[PDB]
Amino acid sequence: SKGHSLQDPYLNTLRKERVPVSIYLVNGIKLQGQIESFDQFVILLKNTVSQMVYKAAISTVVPSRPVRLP
Amino acid sequence: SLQDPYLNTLRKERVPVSIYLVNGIKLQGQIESFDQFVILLKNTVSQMVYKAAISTVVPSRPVRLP
Amino acid sequence: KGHSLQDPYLNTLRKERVPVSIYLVNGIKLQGQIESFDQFVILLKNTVSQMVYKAAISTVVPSRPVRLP
Amino acid sequence: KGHSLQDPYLNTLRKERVPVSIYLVNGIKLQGQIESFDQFVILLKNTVSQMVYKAAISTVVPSRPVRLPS
Amino acid sequence: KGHSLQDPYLNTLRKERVPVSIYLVNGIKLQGQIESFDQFVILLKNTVSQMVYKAAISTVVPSRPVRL
Amino acid sequence: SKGHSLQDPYLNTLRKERVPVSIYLVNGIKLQGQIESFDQFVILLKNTVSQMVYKAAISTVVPSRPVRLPS
Ligand SMILES: [Zn+2]
Ligand SMILES: [Zn+2]
Ligand SMILES: [Zn+2]
Ligand SMILES: [Zn+2]
Ligand SMILES: [Zn+2]
Ligand SMILES: [Zn+2]
Ligand SMILES: [Zn+2]
Ligand SMILES: [Zn+2]
Repeated sequence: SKGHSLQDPYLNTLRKERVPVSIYLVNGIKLQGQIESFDQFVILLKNTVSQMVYKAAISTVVPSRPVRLP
Repeated sequence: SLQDPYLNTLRKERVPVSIYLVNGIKLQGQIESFDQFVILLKNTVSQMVYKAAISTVVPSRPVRLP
Repeated sequence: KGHSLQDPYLNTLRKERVPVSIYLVNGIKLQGQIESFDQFVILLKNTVSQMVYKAAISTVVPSRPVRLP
Repeated sequence: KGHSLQDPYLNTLRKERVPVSIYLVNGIKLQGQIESFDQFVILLKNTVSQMVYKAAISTVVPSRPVRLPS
Repeated sequence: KGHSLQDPYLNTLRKERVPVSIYLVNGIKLQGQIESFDQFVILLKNTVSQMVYKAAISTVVPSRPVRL
Repeated sequence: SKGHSLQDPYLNTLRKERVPVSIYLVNGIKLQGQIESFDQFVILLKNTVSQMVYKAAISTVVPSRPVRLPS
């Protein structure tokens, strides 16, 4: 296992399938919404209010319903 | 990147944003300028922010990238 | 030299479905099984599955002895 | 855009011996003048001089406005 | 080089099987013996082996003095 | 402006002249001792006794007395 071989498809699936996710920050704050876009550094989280999240600040990404990866 | 168009949009359009630090602290103002590692946030006081200490950037209003 | 320990270790936990505790850098403790992982993240399965960034992990503690191949 | 903003800013602050406050990621506030810097550290001069790792800095806040050109 | 200090330091602790304290950036204190290590993690053996990410480590403190 | 052009001379100086220093960690903690050595990633802090410190965990290094740098 190497590179983003898991992260990319995982996030890309949450995105393509517009899955409601909770994103827990290292500082203990919880964000919620849908992944609109992402790259090596950040994730765009769309909600009542959209926002750009730095991945280096993310602890865990918890999908609201189970997700199967290709 | 997603980061560059995003921030440059906020800059160009002078969008009021809230930057939450990696320690919970919130900063408010406008993205005056930025490079790969820092952002200049202009308010009644202008200040340089290290991206590495940012958790999330939240625009006051919705924005769209071309 | 960076992978020679980490990957065999994570893979072994994965292959043998060993229950692990994953302590986060903010002091929170997660539990489950290592379903998959790459260079940057780990997929942890419990009743509720979740993706964990390695950069937020301090330590990984298996529920029982794990021998490296 | 690389250091295009960071170098000029820091170099300007150093050149003009501008008083600054440096807030660390842990909320701690340092104060004094930027005497020098490299890719990783800043030398902050005051009654006590000290070497600050950039990785530990949240924000750098000048005591007065600065003109952008290095 | 890249590791001219870190490697010999950790290797010596691994060889002499010296009991060490590993303080994490978040305060917590781990204890045991360095069983093995690579560039990014340390395997710390106590009641059972735990893998410690180097990025989360503040300081490594041996129970007794060590010569490089 | 590039590399450890400042970090190395400074750290090398503290080591050469065996200056007592305080090293404040990102978590607030404060370590004291003398810089015995360092490389790209860590600093060896000689006290009673020697402690390896990750640079990634350090916020600031404060010498006990003023320190001049070469040229
Ligand atoms: Zn890998
Ligand atoms: Zn990716
Ligand atoms: Zn860019
Ligand atoms: Zn627009
Ligand atoms: Zn086994
Ligand atoms: Zn090495
Ligand atoms: Zn530069
Ligand atoms: Zn160096």
